[PDB]
Amino acid sequence: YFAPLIDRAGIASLMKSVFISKPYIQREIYHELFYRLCSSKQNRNDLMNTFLFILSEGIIDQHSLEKVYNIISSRAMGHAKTTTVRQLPSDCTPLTVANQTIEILQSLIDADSRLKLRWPLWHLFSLLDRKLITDESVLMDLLTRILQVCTKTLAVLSTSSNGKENLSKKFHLPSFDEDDLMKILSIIMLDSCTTRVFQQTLNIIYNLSKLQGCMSIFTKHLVSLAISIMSKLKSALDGLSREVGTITTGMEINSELLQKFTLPSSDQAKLLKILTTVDFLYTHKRKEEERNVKDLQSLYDKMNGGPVWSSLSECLSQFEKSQAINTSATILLPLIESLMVVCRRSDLSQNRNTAVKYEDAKLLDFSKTRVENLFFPFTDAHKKLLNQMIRSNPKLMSGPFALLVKNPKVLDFDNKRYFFNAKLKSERPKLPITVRREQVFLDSYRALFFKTNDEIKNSKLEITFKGESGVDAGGVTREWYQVLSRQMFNPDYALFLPVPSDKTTFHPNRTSGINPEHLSFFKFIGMIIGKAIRDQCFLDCHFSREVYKNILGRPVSLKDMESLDPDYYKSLVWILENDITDIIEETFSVETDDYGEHKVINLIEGGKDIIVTEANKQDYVKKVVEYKLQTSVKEQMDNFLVGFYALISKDLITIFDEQELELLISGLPDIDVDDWKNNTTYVNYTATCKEVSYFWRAVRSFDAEERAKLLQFVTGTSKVPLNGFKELSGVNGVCKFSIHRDFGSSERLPSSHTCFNQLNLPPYESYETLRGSLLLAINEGHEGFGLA
Repeated sequence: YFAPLIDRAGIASLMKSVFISKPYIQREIYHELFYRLCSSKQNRNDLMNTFLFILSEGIIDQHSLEKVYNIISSRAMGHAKTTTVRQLPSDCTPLTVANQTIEILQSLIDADSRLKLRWPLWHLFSLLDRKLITDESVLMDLLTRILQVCTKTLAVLSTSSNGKENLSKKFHLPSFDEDDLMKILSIIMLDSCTTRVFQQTLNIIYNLSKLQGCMSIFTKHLVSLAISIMSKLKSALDGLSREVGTITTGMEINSELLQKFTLPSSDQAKLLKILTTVDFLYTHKRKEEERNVKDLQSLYDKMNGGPVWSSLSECLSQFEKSQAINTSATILLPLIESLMVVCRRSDLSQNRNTAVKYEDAKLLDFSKTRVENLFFPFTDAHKKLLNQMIRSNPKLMSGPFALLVKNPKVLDFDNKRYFFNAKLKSERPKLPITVRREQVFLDSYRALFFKTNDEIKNSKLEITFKGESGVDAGGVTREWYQVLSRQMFNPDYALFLPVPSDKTTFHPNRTSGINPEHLSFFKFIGMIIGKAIRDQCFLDCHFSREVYKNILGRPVSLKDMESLDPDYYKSLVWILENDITDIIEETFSVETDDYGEHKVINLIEGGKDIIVTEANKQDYVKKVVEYKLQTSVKEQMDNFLVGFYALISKDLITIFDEQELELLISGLPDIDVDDWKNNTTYVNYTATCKEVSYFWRAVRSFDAEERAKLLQFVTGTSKVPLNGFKELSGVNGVCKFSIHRDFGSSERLPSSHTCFNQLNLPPYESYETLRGSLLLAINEGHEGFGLA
């Protein structure tokens, strides 16, 4: 029966029923029946309204709870006021009773609407004060969910009721107030707000700002409170401002200050909430197509909090040298979290280079570092273990690491390739292909040819050795990629072959287009390279140190031709480097081995028409390589880019350079170190001139990759021949990457010439200068000798 129902004798009986305690499940019955209590409005109310009056006069303590026991656990016995002198037998506990009524209220009044004398609100506002109410964490999840509901229950009715007293003011809803809003900052800052309670507390305050109409009151009051937060930023951080800055060596300070930032809901998380505030205000409430972003960062930049950063940045990295107990990620990560997540304050986006690195320097710790202005360098100063931890932790990538440009220094590729150990992985119906297993590329046009691009990775690679679609499973690569050293090498077709730029290696070889199926052929290297990546194994055979960048939308390498092909950069020393006065045209059109797009392609804007000048000195030589792999075979690179873009998906993008890819797709090139030591033209630099033989005597010192990535940084065509490298690959493939001293400025770059390798080694000093500069430029890939 709908409509109003019994008034009392179910309520008047409840007087004793409101002093109860029992295991749950018995209480669900209460949920359902009290839900059936709807449509009454008398059983729903009257007792309920005073029940908060009771709780403020009750649960506030067992005594006042016993007071309401006498008042009510009694009135049912005689008349509706007190009597019975009844004494509490512990039949109820404030916590259990409160939480049970709370869950029931959420279950039921959620449906209730159109009615939600501040006394109840005073209980929502004044009683809210109580440590009774400020001494709870276990329920605090449910309390937070409440507070959203209260916001939303109000928000739905906040449309006008909060100001329209027809329904909200049944218990006199004040038209918005701040005292409790101030109470938020004054209390929720406590450890009270669990990490989980912390997040949904952010959500609470988000609603607060929102509800309806509270966007003109709650949001601005919370903004003022946030301003207040800067004041309390150093509530205990100031004492912490040097607690971790003292440690050092075998110094122990213990966990007295650990539980400020290591204790979110005490600090650290405080800064996190500060972030989230304007973030949701901007990232969530606003949207990037609407979000000023800079204003979001302006806050935390114009409202940055500089004071703490320079003061504390100095006090952090002392752990890097110390052997303390409570100055680790426990507390440091809170800072890293903040200091990273923030992406705020002063300059952080200041990615740094390698250069000669002078000769060397001992960066002990993050030395007296300033505010975030000098932070990512702060990271690279704690690099000692920070870089390895990043090599063992991408959780920072998701957390602390919120907005990054410079990080790559400490966030070296070695960290991001570790990410690509899990991000390694980052529907294959059928690809009924044969692929000769020596022809492979040569028959891929008619056999595989990417099976029309990424379909190959979206279809089982039934490619067979000759007819064995299995053997190494679908997509055989054990020798199918090792045989590409013939198919890719492609002695048959012009698609790939010993090139004038690289006789030793096998890159598009210019001609390519002359082959009738070049377009379909390059669809196979559009995939096989992006498929070897998006598939098992890699073909060891090397292409060139300019092919790898051409896989994706990246330019060609001009400084490579210094090594890659001196006939195009060093013999062309009349332009770009060595000698040029913006007049030397130097036949601005390179040899057209292509013969497909043969229009004596201009090496600069106009080539034979326009003079090679400051703008086009690089272009003249660069356009050579552009007319080697990106204009000679550009239409051929069309498929190269199609599959390369198609085959692959967010695969270690921009972490592995061409050398690293050369160390990966072709594998880390091997070396005959014994030869290298007694090779390299070791005396060509004036062995023992305070340097030279120092690296040809202490030879294994640098690194294995520094002896392999160097071989790429000196040739431009990899193809390591070992044997002392006197046949070091190149246009002709000779010279042990000769180490001619050149008696330069002691720091001039090694302008090697793979045809006649030079590897300038000017008058360095006893290691020091010899170390560093070359030890890192070699590990660059397409950044030391390639694109840069």
